[PDB]
Amino acid sequence: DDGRRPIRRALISVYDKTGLVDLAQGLSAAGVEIISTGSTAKTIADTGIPVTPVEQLTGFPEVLDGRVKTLHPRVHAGLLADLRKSEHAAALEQLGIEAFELVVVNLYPFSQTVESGASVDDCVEQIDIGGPAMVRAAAKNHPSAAVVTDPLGYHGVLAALRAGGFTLAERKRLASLAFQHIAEYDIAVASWMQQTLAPEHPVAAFPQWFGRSWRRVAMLRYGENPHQQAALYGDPTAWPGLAQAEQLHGKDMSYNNFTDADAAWRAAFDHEQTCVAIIKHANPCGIAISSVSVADAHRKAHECDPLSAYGGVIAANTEVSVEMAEYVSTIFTEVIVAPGYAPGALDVLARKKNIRVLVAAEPLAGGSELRPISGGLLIQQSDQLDAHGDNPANWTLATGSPADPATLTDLVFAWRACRAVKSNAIVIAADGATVGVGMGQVNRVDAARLAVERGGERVRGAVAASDAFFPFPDGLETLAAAGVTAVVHPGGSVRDEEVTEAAAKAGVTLYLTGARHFAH
Amino acid sequence: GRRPIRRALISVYDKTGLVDLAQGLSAAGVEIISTGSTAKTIADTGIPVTPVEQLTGFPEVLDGRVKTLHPRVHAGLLADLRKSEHAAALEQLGIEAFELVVVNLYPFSQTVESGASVDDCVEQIDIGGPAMVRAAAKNHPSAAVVTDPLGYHGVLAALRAGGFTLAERKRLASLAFQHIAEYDIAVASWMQQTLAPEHPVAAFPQWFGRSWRRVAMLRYGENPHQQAALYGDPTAWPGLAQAEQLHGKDMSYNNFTDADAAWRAAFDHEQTCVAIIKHANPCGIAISSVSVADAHRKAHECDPLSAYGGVIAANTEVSVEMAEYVSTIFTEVIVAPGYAPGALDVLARKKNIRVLVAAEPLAGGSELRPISGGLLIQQSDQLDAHGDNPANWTLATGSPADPATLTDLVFAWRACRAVKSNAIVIAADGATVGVGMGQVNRVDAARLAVERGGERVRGAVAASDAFFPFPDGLETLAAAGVTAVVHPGGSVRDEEVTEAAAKAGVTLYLTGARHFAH
Ligand SMILES: O=CNc1c(C(=O)O)ncn1[C@@H]1O[C@H](COP(=O)(O)O)[C@@H](O)[C@H]1O
Ligand SMILES: [K+]
Ligand SMILES: [K+]
Repeated sequence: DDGRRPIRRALISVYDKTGLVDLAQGLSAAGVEIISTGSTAKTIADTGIPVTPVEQLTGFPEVLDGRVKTLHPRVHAGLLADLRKSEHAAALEQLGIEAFELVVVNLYPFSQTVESGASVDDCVEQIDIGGPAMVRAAAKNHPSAAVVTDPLGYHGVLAALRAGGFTLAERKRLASLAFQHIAEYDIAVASWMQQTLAPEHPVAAFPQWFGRSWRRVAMLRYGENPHQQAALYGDPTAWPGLAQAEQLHGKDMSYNNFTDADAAWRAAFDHEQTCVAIIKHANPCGIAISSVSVADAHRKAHECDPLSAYGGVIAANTEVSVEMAEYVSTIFTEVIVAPGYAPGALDVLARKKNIRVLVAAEPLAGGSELRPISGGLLIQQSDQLDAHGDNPANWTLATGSPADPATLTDLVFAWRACRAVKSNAIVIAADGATVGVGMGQVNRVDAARLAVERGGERVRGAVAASDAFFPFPDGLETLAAAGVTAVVHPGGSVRDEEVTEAAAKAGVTLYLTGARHFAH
Repeated sequence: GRRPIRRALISVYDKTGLVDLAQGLSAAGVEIISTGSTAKTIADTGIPVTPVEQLTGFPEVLDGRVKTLHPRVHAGLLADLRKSEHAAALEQLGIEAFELVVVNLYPFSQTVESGASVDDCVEQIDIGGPAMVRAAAKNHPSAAVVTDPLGYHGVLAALRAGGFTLAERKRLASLAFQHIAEYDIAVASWMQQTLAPEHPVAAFPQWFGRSWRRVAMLRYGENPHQQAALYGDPTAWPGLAQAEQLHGKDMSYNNFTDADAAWRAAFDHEQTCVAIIKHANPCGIAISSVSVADAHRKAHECDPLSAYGGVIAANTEVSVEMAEYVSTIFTEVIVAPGYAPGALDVLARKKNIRVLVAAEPLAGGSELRPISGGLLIQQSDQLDAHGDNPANWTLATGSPADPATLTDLVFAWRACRAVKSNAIVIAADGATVGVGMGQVNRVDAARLAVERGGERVRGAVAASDAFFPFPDGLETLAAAGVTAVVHPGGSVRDEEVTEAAAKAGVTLYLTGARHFAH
């Protein structure tokens, strides 16, 4: 047996009356008795459909401006009696109470009331008490009761009605969806109460309690490596990002595709000029800006390390042109992400069957960054390159002639690009493009040597940025000996003088920012 | 906005401090309305109790499922006494208000953790309890709701002061909704996983929810211009977020990520292991069949310059001998499952070193990786793939590895997980000697490992966390004198890489398992 229980009596109390009339018409036609609260009963009764008011059942009126209407045992006994138990079924009979097979409830629009910029009191008034009590009761008692919390499931109710009720398995599923809905509502209420109702004094950057939930977008083929299973989740209350990106072409997105596309997208939007960033398994192949075109930024970004760009992930901070798309079609690329594509650009990209072509919403300023650790979570403000020392007008010229406008643009480019590179990081750049990148080293002099080696013949006359201060002169000397003309670093070492003297001996322009951009 | 307490509604799972709370309330002339074991615990002391059935006048049915879901309870909780109409509605109905509500639930995460059956878990779902807490929290301008015995001292103080202030009632309301949120996340999670899983069952559920409690505000995040905080998951198995600090200054944000990385790297080996990290990067990792002090010396010797200001993790108790050597090296953090008698005193000679005690990690587990607008969740790389067992390795070329070479290969293979990709680990005698880390190009990682390894590379073994895309990466190792190399294989150019190892007389193993990490 499927555990089907024919629907005879339904309890309906909905804030949102979308699809209610069609649902009620279907239920009344099947001979289902509808029990409803005030305005739900009005909406149904105005159609000519008979309604049993909740007060008729309880003998107690709706009081305190709709605060205590259904918090009565003559409602909850019909919801909570476990009809698998002879004792519970007899108790309903002793009380003259009948069971509810269907419970249709949707909550006060608390999160919408909050988003509309409503007052503290109107938000508090939109906290539903009876609604969640009815949903939780019916969900707990799923072996007997079917609970529907979304008008999206109303046609499924009418189908179950035609089939002689919901199955036990269908009632288990409804109960799980219902408690998901309740946890989401509670998360919104508890978060708002902490932030607005009772904030700390003095106000702290991060609250004492933090809660979030996500909905699965897709199961992935695997995680970072084939032996690990993985899934993608979307935060429905968040501003759209990579998790909500629209896929226009290509095969399924892998786990590594999402982390690379996320890293590439953030690196491209770290620059105000037209920017293309190329990432391969979390590491930058090349990054470039352009005052000509997006195609020019892509060519220059690709030219940094063309070998590593094959199989890479491309992000553009502006619309991808047909010209860029033509060149991208000749290079093995796993993913391309952009805020848009020019007419005809997608067709050129769609020539290669596998490339994942994504459209993502431009990121927002600020925002928190979640970093799990064993047993907990670290939360910090996203490094948005907006520190006092990130503004070049606040930089200190420690030695050398001031940077000309083209040198300063390259220095600022290399400085901002250094954030995306894992520490210890050295970015050598020229004409708005990275030419040599020293990445992820425990030792800064190893990062400097890597940037010089990978930069090759393009290092002489270029500029360099260091994401943290040079602890010793050797890292800077490595750059100066290779022909780097201008270097920007945070400074802040007791040995800064020794590093500045080494730049002075080489005739290198040296800027001290007073801001650092460690990234792991 | 102080409101004198006259009537209290009490129903609690955790009976800690209940008798003292009730004695204080009865002495002030507060009427106590209670039910169940809470009512008996209070009544057995001689304190008078108004049972909920006397208030409601409704018979006990359905094993108590609806006893508090009554307007004689909820009208008293929900009447907005700021409204003259609600105060008069209460008088025309004959129902008195509640100024205090003391309710705490059986943590459902503990109901599921206690190993209760599906039927018992379903039976444990509290309806009335959360309804009472929610009602009083919503009606905080009139009602004070206490959901933790830790706030009972504050209740008695408020009682002496003529009630709680409006501001404290707002704070209690916020704390009450957090305790409801946490309860409902645990029921909803247990329902995705156990009550109503997908058919066929998926490795990760359709909905995922979690909450955390702030442990501390940090001085800053990764860099000074970023504000940050540390959170602990109270329903999780203890980790770095719950580590006990025995000595030193405040833990920084970077101290926690480094200590977390070090702890995981040390527990990636079954033998006594010490891992040293700096900037999420490994300075040195070593195993030992002698002592923890021997593993630390060998780990330190990999890159002693970078170990200065580093973070140390040991997968076993730190001895006095290890502590003596650690006291001569500038160290930011030391994390261990314990410290031998006298070891802490030796470490405490240096005022700043943060000395931590952490619980040993558990097998399996999910790894959370946020992305813009969402979250990636995957199984933690626990080095338990088919290809991680050396009996499942394929000898592509060369003579089989002797027992000492195979131990070094397995050590280098497992150590490669902790190194950010593209990673090359050169090792000898259970210790890393040269590490090529975080490169976009594998040949750059091979060159780095060889350069940093120096004179210790000739005769050593090497592991590659992903396949060699070209022979050059392997040739870099072979030309430096590496005798045996282990990598996943899986490239169309594997034969060319194997031919390059053959030409060099290098033993080459193909695992069929990869360990990318970022
Ligand atoms: O907090 C109060 N919420 C309660 C209560 C109670 O406190 O007893 N009963 C029903 N609700 C909710 O009232 C809304 C439906 O009511 P109407 O029929 O009046 O539209 C729906 O949103 C129901 O959820
Ligand atoms: K960086
Ligand atoms: K790795």
